[PDB]
Amino acid sequence: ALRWGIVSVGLISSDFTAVLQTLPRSEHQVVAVAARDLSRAKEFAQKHDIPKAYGSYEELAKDPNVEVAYVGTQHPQHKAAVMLCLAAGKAVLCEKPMGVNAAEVREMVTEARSRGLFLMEAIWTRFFPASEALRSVLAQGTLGDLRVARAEFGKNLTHVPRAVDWAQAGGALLDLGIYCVQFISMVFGGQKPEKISVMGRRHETGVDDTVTVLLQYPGEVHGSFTCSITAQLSNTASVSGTKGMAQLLNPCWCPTELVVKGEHKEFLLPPVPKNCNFDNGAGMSYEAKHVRECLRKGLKESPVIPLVESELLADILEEVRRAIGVTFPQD
Amino acid sequence: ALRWGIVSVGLISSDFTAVLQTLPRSEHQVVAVAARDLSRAKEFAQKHDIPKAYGSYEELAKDPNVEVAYVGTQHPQHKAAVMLCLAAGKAVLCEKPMGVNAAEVREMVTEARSRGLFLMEAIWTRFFPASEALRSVLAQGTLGDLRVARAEFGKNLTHVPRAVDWAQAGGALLDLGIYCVQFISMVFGGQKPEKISVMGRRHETGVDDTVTVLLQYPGEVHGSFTCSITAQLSNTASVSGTKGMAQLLNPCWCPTELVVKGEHKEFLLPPVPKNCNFDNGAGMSYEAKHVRECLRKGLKESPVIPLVESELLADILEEVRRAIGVTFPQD
Repeated sequence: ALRWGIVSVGLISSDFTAVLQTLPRSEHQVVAVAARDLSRAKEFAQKHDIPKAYGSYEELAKDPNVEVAYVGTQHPQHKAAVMLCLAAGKAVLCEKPMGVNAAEVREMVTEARSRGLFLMEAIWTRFFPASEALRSVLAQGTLGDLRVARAEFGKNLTHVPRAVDWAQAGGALLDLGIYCVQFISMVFGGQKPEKISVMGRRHETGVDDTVTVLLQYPGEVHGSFTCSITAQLSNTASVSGTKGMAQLLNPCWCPTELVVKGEHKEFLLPPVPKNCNFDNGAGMSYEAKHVRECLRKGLKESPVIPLVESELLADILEEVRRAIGVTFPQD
Repeated sequence: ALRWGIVSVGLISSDFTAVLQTLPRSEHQVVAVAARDLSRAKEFAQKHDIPKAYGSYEELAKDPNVEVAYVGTQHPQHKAAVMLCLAAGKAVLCEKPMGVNAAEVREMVTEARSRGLFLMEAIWTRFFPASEALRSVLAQGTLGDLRVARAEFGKNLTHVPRAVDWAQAGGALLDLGIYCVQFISMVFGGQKPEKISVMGRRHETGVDDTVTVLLQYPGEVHGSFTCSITAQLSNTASVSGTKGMAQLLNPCWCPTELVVKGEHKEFLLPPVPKNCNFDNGAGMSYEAKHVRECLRKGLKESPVIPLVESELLADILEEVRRAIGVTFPQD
């Protein structure tokens, strides 16, 4: 079985652990958990039935029984935890955005490559059957010659402290725009944009509030997205060509409905777990199964979210964020 | 009754005439029609039951029985027909876009103002009960402090010769983007944008094919739109603020459904006429009734689409069109 170590005991780690514990026991095992103190770790390990608990991340990195570490820390804490795990010889699945700026992502990627270890950014959206079906639609040329892509993800998150916290690298772009950027990149084959134009405004807590981006892609096609931590948006994503449009319906970031040229297709989520911290949290199963498949095949990265693309997505996000003057100490 | 003269006998004039002839007979009368030849005019006048037909527009302009002229010619032919009618002392309702560039619109507006005559651009969308309801939502502050607006209008129109004809000033922006620009302008109070960013590509017939625009508006809000004459889009329009979103559903350019913070409201079209040349053509009744009301009140323009706004919308469209290098002889 693939032996998982869980880094941090917050909401996303709870969901991911719950998901892993629904999977075939011959395929996945959760063998260890770490928190920044023993008490928090022991409690999580008891609730989620994990045989080993640690009071530091370094201890989990050094556990010989752990094959892959899931890094579920807050945004600014990803890099050091990933670097620890890789230095200790673990494969790593790191929560999104992998780092808070392009330099952090380059550092993690360089480390994984130099050590010959698997690293993947947990962009779970890409593994949903609805997103895979969209990629097939594109490969088959069903929409004709492409023209434009569009994505939006906006919700009022002002009462989610983490989401609007400058110190935790929150804001529209790093919480929500990451899903828009990955979608547009996916539809246009992970290609580097030729030009980016940005408009947006800041929030009173120091983060970005609402941001729209226009991206020129090669071959005379372009994409745009809007993200917001104050304003509710349609939360759909679409791509259109000379023969028609395909859309991923709300919630686009964990989609179960694809519409192609007016035809609706539904892709049910796994039945468990129910009541996750996050919308459609059961859908994390898809990326967990993908990580196992990659490692079984001896891969050091995913062909679905390659490390060069994670670097490009971070380049884009940073460029956007700087275009409207939002800086982090890490920059 | 308000006495209408119809200029040109094409598809849009057919729809508008059909609509006028459903209205109270004490309120509207269609008294004359002109075409570029007598034969075409007589046939239209017979089909639509109009007592007088003319073989030139100048003849209709000079008809003392006509109070208001409807100018339904192709795009490049609007200006000369409007100028004729105004010179002869007629109020004018001119089809959209009023002119093919900002200079044409300025010329028509200056002429109407100097002669003290009513002129309005027939942006029929603005008079739909769904659009008026949206304006009320905005006036009441229901969406909170605004953040962003979005509109799209894309359909494959490559088999509608007029739509893609360079000589007739067709293309995505002048056929479809005009509806997106007017929507964004409406939601942001007809204010002049502070900055415009454009990406797009040309079509093989010499017109623009697909264009996306980002518009910075005053007070840290912005809008974007995408239009296309090849690619089908969602064809919805929305505005979002800190308390929620309002959307006009497809077809956004002649809308009958408004969704506000998840609550759906339907606004039925008038029952006749049926089978118009254009989608929801019965909805032209709203602008016809508005023109009568303005003239009864002695207005020389509409407060809903003032001439300064028609000039601004033309400024924007032209700027966009030039940003991607699409020029007309008239420029």
